[PDB]
Amino acid sequence: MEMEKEFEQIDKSGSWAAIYQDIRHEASDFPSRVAKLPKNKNRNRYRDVSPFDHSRIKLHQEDNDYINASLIKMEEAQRSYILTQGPLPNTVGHFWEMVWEQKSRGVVMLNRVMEKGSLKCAQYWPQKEEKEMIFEDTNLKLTLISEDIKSYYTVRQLELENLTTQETREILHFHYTTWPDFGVPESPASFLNFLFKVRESGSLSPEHGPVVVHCSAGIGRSGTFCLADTCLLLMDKRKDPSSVDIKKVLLEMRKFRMGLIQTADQLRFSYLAVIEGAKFIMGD
Ligand SMILES: OC1CN(C(c2ccccc2)c2ccccc2)C1
Repeated sequence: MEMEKEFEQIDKSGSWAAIYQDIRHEASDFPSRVAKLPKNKNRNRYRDVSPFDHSRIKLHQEDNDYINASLIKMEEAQRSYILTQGPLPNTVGHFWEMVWEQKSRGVVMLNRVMEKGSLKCAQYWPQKEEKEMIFEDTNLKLTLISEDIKSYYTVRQLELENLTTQETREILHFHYTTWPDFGVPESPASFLNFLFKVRESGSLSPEHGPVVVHCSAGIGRSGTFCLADTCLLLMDKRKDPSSVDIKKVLLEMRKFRMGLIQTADQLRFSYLAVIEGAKFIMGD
């Protein structure tokens, strides 16, 4: 069923809450035993948001391999994403270790450091060229190379250096800065523009490791980003795009991380983003 028609039918009936609860009820439940070990309590931002054991990212160290991060592998779309929480003061070194070990090219950030008067994630990247950051626990150095500030997003060039081998890589930081403190954006235009900028960079492409995507918990805004990307890509892949079922794509992604899309308003916004994905694509 063509999604703009499914969309108008749900809107006219005001049944967003009922669709959303059906998804919550059918979503996968897998064990998260490593996340709940007492040694890992200070590595988790939220007690109710954990990575599944089967899909968790492992740090390449013998001490403690744990980070709150999941590999989302979309087989038909041929895309992979790592979804993670906003780093904590004690996990900033783990975060950059993961970026290094997984060979990621891009980091996508969908939150501000402070929202609603509280801290949503650590200041994990340098704000001035001449004041670099050293992570002594993981032996990495991070330098700001350049910054491009636009109305709805900022793009940064960073240099990550493995101090053990003296190898360096360029990491692109894509920071969406205008998601509102409450609710979802009124138009998906600036979000879609942002997604197209990440794609243009090469960050989502198979010649690199998976993109790292985060918000505060790494399930809501982060879920919307990967759901919209996978949906529009599948429209160019299939002989009939009308066959792309956003609810079925979301349940597939929820096999790899719990809780993706946190509200009925985010579900509606993700439908809207994929639907309004038409404009600045096929037709006009
Ligand atoms: O290269 C441009 C992307 N356009 C496709 C497209 C359509 C919807 C969403 C993503 C992409 C397309 C056009 C006409 C027939 C079937 C698909 C053509």
